[PDB]
Amino acid sequence: KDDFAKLEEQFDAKLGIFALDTGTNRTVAYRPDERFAFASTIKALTVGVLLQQKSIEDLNQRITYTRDDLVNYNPITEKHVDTGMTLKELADASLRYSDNAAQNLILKQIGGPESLKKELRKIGDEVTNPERFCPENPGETQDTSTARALVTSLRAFALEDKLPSEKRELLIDWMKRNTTGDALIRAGVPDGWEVADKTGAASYGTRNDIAIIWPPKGDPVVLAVLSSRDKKDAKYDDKLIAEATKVVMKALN
Ligand SMILES: CC1=C(C(=O)O)N[C@@H]([C@@H](C=O)NC(=O)Cc2cccs2)SC1
Repeated sequence: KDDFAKLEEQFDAKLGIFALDTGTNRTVAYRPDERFAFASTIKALTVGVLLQQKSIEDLNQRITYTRDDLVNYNPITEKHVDTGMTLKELADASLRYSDNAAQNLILKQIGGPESLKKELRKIGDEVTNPERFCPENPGETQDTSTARALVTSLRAFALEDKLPSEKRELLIDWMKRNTTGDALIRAGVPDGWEVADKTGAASYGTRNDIAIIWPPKGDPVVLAVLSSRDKKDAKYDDKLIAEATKVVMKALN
């Protein structure tokens, strides 16, 4: 759409867009197969894999960690080095706060980046490219994915048959109660419409959000809005994501 082109113009950015209405199979797409750094959006898919690997009771396993496991942003993990945290608590911290140390701890428990990639290939994701911890130039392929691949993989875990219903419920609930995305996809969606999302931010002004959006009534939409900019130290604007989401909803409604 020229509306997506206008936003790229307005915000001096590159936009990556894929949306799928699961009720009608109607699609919206702008650079849907273009690679962007996935940043923290990978945390959603990581918990997907963790849930697939553990019974719900297994999530109560206590993980002990050290101050050495702490990285750049540890909002929940910094508060519990002495007592440790359960896998369930770590998943909550990772998804709802984008706790980087929590993600690293979980990634360690599922066998590292190489193991995550293998499990993603197993669900049919041949594009998402986990390679390093955390993670996080143009245009290398690590650690990247596309808008299309991200909605496909998110839909697989949360809405389809890569997880049983009770584990599906956990993933969806954590993402519904995310604290980090109020100004992104949530801001571009109509009032009283449930949103489950996971945000991302990274170098080259990379600003991402992936989401499942429920109507009042009807089948959910799943959406990826990815973005990046020219310079390594470029700053992002959340409004780009919110506005892109409005454009997507208009083209679907
Ligand atoms: C802003 C932010 C998020 C997010 O909104 O999801 N996620 C965490 C992570 C994932 O993208 N980003 C980084 O570790 C890299 C950055 C640090 C601070 C500004 S970007 S830390 C910072």
